[PDB]
Order: sequence, then structure tokens, then C-alpha cells
Amino acid sequence: HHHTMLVYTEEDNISQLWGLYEMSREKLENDDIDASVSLVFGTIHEADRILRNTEDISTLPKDFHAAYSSALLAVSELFEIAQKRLKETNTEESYIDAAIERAQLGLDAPGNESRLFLALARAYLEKVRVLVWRHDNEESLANIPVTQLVNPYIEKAIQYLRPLAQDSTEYFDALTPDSLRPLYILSSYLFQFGDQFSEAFLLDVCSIITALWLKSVVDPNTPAYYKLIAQEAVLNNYTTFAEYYMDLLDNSESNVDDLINKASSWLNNSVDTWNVIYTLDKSPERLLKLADIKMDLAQIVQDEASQDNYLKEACNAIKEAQGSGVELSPDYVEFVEAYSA
Repeated sequence: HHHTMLVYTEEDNISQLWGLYEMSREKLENDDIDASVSLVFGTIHEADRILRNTEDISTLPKDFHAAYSSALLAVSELFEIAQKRLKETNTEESYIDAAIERAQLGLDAPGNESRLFLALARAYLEKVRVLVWRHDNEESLANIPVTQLVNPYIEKAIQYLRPLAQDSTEYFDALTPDSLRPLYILSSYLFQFGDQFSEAFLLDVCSIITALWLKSVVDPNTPAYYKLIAQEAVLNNYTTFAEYYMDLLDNSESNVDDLINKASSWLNNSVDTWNVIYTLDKSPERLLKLADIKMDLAQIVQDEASQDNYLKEACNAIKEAQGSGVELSPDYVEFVEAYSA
């Protein structure tokens, strides 16, 4: 039924305001959730004071509405726990809604837009995840086509993401491998409902995503932990695109020798990014996914000399993976056995 406050002046407390949110996320990483919720709620209550107490609101910067938005969204993320402090009436989706609303308000406000855009595209994508769930379990929506439903939101998310991917928008603190997690929602959405989007479109977006993940980990000294979080994502992206081409390659309505040539380069982009991950984390169980790509590569390459070669590498990958104490699942064991025959 109350809230105490920690600040002193305006220009440097829109800055204070972010530190508070940032701390929310740092407390999250150490698994301390309640602390995070307390920081998140703090941030909200504090932005409220900042609101009432300023002389003109239209003065307040884009970067403020972003912080405020990004804090509201954090409640929907930790709603499981945070709901225990709220009236018996609020909901995860209402906060995603709030986050969207407050973010949008800053569109007019003056200031750098980088933070506010990320704040939007995040809230939007999060509304898409929830919307998809509602389509499946709410019966009001059981017959509204899920594309019809979530598209308007995907469209908006892409809209603010595109600017950020551009090299013109240079790096900023709040573009972190974590801040980008919602991008996972955009990926698996293009995955299900892809047979509805032009290959050019699919390519435009699935490159905006790739671009962003890498850019969040640009600074050469990003701790290796974070570099991993992002490279994994880029890998997941590259492989998913290669598996896209491989899927219609066997269908072959177009019968083009071209699109085997297209998928190939996507899988070397996966082998590349893999070695980057294997470098920041040399765990030997990873070898199985290097095997996985090799096999996917032999399954399309033209000439038998190369197929035979790719397989000989995936075979060695799994042998070594086991030679270092990984317990091979059945699939892998009856591959190693099958090749050496």
C-alpha cells in the first residue's frame, strides 16, 4: 500500500532509472527472482514520481518511456512470482499490454530512439506469444486464423527491429543477448507460418534477426557466457534456414538444382558459427551437433566423393564425442556402427 523513493535530479535520474532496470536483469541471472521483481516494481514506481513531478511531460525523452515500458514488460515476464503482490485482478497479458501502451507514448517524445524501439519490438513480440496461446485455449478465438490474429503485431515488431539491425544504428548498452530473447518468438513464428511469406520476405527478416544477435555481442570483451547465448541463436537461425530449403528441395515443385546450392552455403554458415561456439565453450557433447550438420550436408551435396567425406567427419565427430565420455543415444550409436561397415 506504499512506496519509498531513491533519486535527486531529472536529467541524471532518467539515467538512474535505467541502472535500476539493468540491476533487475542482473539479479535475474543469479536466479534471485524476488530481488528482480523488487527492482522492477521499484523502477515502475520511480518512473511514476518522475512523471507527476516534472513540469512538462512532452519534455521527457524517448529513453524514459523505454525504461518505463521495459520495466512493465518485466512484470509480465516474472508474473508467476510478481502476481503475489498485486490485487486479485491483474494479468500477465495486461502488463504486456501496458508495456506496449507506455512504449508507444514515447514515440512523440524527443530523444534518441534506439532504446524505445527495442522496447517496442520486445513488447510486440511478447504480445504475439500470448496471442498464440489464447488462440489455442480460448474458445472465443478458436476459429479466428492465428495468422490473421498475430500478424498486425509481427508487422509492427519488424517495423522497429529493421532500423536497429542497420549499421547506422550503432551499439547501445540495452541491446544485450538477454534483451533479444523475444526474437525467438519471431523465429518460430516464421517457422510454422512460413508457407505464407515470400522467400524474399523470409530472407529479409531472418537476416534482421541474425544481424541483431551478433550486434548485441559486438564488443570483443563481452564475457564468453554472453557470446554463447547469441551465437547459439545465430546458429539455430542458420540451421533452420538450411532445413527450410532442404524441405522444399525434396518437394521440388520448381525442380531447381539452384536451391540445393542455396541451402549448402547456409550449412557452412552453420559450421562456421559452430566452431565459434565450440571455441568459447569446448564441452565435448557439442560434437554431436557438428555431426548433425555434417550429415545434413552430405544429404544434399552433389557428388558421392563429398557425401562419403561429410559422413566420414560426422562419424569421427561422434566417435570423439564418445571417446570423451558422452553416452551416445541410440540414433548416434547405430550410425557409427552403420558407417564403419
